[PDB]
Amino acid sequence: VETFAFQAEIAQLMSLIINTFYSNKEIFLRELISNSSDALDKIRYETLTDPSKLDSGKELHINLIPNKQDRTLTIVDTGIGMTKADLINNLGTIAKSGTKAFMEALQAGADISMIGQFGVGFYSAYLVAEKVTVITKHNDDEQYAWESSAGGSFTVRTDTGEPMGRGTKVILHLKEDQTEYLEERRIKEIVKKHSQFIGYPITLFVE
Ligand SMILES: Nc1nc(N)nc(-c2cc3ccccc3cc2Br)n1
Repeated sequence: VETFAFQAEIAQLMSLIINTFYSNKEIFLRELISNSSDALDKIRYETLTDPSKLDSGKELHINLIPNKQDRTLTIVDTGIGMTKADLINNLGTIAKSGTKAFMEALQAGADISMIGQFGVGFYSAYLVAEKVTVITKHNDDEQYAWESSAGGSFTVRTDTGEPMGRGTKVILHLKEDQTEYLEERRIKEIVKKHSQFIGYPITLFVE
């Protein structure tokens, strides 16, 4: 289990989002779903010039899995996934930029709901989660587990759990006053509102 320090800016944006009273929190789901859509595009694009890239899964889709027992909402995709390098880098590199850019955009006006415009929407998850765990498997690399609680650092390890062939799995450990996002009707209501244009199937796994 490796531990890394978030690039300063990133850590800030995180604790900002994590400790800021916002009202349009529901937009976090749109941000995560967006990423998965993009992750799906990539994996697909690579297939157009190489079918083998799909020997790890020919199905391109997104899955929403609420779990009242663990108080966790999980967004799962079968996209490109991330290599340990990309996992560590992507959530410790690009952000130093986007993250700062977006924070500057906040003081300059813009509201939290625009975060996605700065290629760092992912972090909006901390609006409704106290801890976020990321599981990913890239065609080349192995299955890793990224995790952080906006403490300034994050940890990466090899995921022992359930194998997934290919794709990314974002596990949101919801905050106490945010369990409303484990309600089928609510999730469904949100997806219809901000993600009615995703080109990939989105399945909701009720309990
Ligand atoms: N679903 C998904 N697929 C891929 N490839 N990457 C992401 C992803 C991108 C990010 C880009 C910038 C900052 C954080 C990110 C966190 C994740 Br978890 N999410």
